[PDB]
Parts: sequence; structure tokens; C-alpha cells
Amino acid sequence: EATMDRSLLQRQDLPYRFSAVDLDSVDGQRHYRLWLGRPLQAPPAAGYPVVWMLDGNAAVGALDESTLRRLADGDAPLLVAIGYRTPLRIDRAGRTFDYTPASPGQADQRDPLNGLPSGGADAFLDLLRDGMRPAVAAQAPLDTARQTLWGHSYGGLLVLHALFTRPGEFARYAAASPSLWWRDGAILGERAGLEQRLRGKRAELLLWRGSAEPASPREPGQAMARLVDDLRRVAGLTLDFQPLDGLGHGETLGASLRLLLARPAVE
Ligand SMILES: C#CCNC(=O)[C@H](CNC(=O)[C@H](CNC(=O)CNC(=O)c1cccc(O)c1O)NC(=O)c1cccc(O)c1O)NC(=O)c1cccc(O)c1O
Ligand SMILES: [Fe+3]
Repeated sequence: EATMDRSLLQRQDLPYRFSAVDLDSVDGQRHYRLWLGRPLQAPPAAGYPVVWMLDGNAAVGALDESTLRRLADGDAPLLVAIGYRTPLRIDRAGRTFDYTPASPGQADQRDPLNGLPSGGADAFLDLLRDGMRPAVAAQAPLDTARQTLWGHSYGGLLVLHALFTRPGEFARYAAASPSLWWRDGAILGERAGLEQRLRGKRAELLLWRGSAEPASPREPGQAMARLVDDLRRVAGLTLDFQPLDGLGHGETLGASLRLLLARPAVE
């Protein structure tokens, strides 16, 4: 419903400069703009570490000047906000499709919330690998062993799908207020076999949830607590759950992103 925040983009007085890289989905239906924030600092020998953010029209709006100045500590990351070509802060249709996994059973697969087409998670993650990273790498040197993937809500659902089904693409996975309720907890089933799929890899998972969030949009915290308890047991996986006192669902997006970017950079 609301406009995105372009102010940051056209600014010049910070230690980051932002440029756009455009791509379409393979099926031609969805239209992306990746906003690349490049440190003024020269790349490390092995390339910049990279932080990929879903809901990027929104994520750019949540990159504050204070955070951006501190990120320039001599090992600054490349920031890649994966947005949609639209004025809006949020792209309902695109994001609903791109960030939800397929539910094998269903023919026309439709979001149980807003009824839009869903189930494009794997196509999206494939496009990240096969089209986005190629384009981003051409603009700046990347350290592909030091990559972070962040998302909020359905974006967090996506992030969990990536870790659970295709672990090791990213070093750090960061899921804020992941929509665990989706399809009566369907994402929770995808976690079966994770330890086996993680063999020979090490990965970090950061989770957030706000104290004021309901269990779904229509027993708060139970699902998350059980997921955390389970994942704590997984060899190779470092888990950090951070509850956010005083926040509801919408507000955890910005909070998680600011807190993520304040963390130590990935090894
Ligand atoms: C328009 C649009 C698409 N974007 C959003 O809805 C985002 C991010 N939300 C999500 O990605 C999903 C998916 N949301 C949508 O696709 C659009 N929302 C709705 O259709 C909706 C329907 C019934 C009740 C709701 O609260 C809804 O948001 N929401 C949830 O998982 C959710 C979880 C706990 C509590 C909630 O209120 C949640 O919304 N939500 C917000 O920014 C938000 C802001 C203030 C208050 C809110 O409740 C918000 O959801
Ligand atoms: Fe909501």
C-alpha cells in the first residue's frame, strides 16, 4: 500500500554507494531490481562478504545511516536488496509467489492468506544462484564463502526453506518472524533430514520474533520455541534466537535487519 524510500539511493554522503541491477524472472512474469550497496572501502583479497535481503524495496528503507557508517569497519559487506520494479515498499503478488514453497498436493497453488499464486520458492532460489549472483559478481568481487541471506515473514519462510532443503548456499541464514504458521506448519516438515544434508558443511541460523506477535494472522511463540529446541541439536548448525521485546510482526523487519548488520561479519 505504501511507497518505498528512495532518499537513501540518491544520497552521496555515506560510506556506501547504491546502484541498481535489473533482472526478470525466468517465466517473464516478475520484474526485479537489485539495489547494490557497495562500500567505499576496497574489497578484501577474497572479495566482499555479501548480505542478500529479501523484500528489498522495504529493506533499503530500513538501512539507516548509523548502521551504514558502522558497517564500514574495514571489512564492510556488499549489500544486495532484492526488490521488485514498482514504486511500492512491498510487492504482494511477487513476494507471495517467490517466497513460498510448493505444497506438492495442490494444483493452482494459492496463498491461504490472500489467495494469490504461491509455490515459487525454488524457482526464486534458482534465479538467485543462476542469474542474480552472476549479475552482482560482475559489478563487484564477491567472497562466495561469506554470504548471508535474510528475510522477514514469508521471506523468513523462504530462508528456512533454503536452509532446510539446500543448506550451504549461504554461510549465514537470517529469518525474522518467519511465518511458521504457513499451511499449518508445513515448513516444519521440510526440516527432517537436515543434519544429513548439512554433512560436511557449517552454517549459522539467526532467528527473531517479536514479543507482541500473534501465533498467526488468523499459542504465541510455541512453534518457534519448539523449532529452536530442535535445531539446537543439529551438528554443524550454530543457532541464535533473539526475542524482540515490545515489537509486533511488521516492526521485526527493520529491527532484525539493523541487529543483523550490527553482528560480527561472517567468518
Ligand atoms: C500488503 C502486503 C504484504 N506485506 C505484509 O503484509 C507485511 C509482511 N507480512 C507477511 O509477509 C505475512 C503475509 N501477509 C500478507 O501477504 C498480507 N497480509 C494479509 O493478507 C493479512 C491477512 C489477515 C490478517 C493480517 O494481519 C494480514 O496481514 N504476514 C504474516 O505472516 C503475519 C504473521 C503474524 C501476524 C500477522 O499479522 C501477519 O500478517 N506486513 C506488514 O508490513 C504489517 C505491518 C503492520 C501490521 C501488520 O499486521 C503487518 O502484517
Ligand atoms: Fe498482518
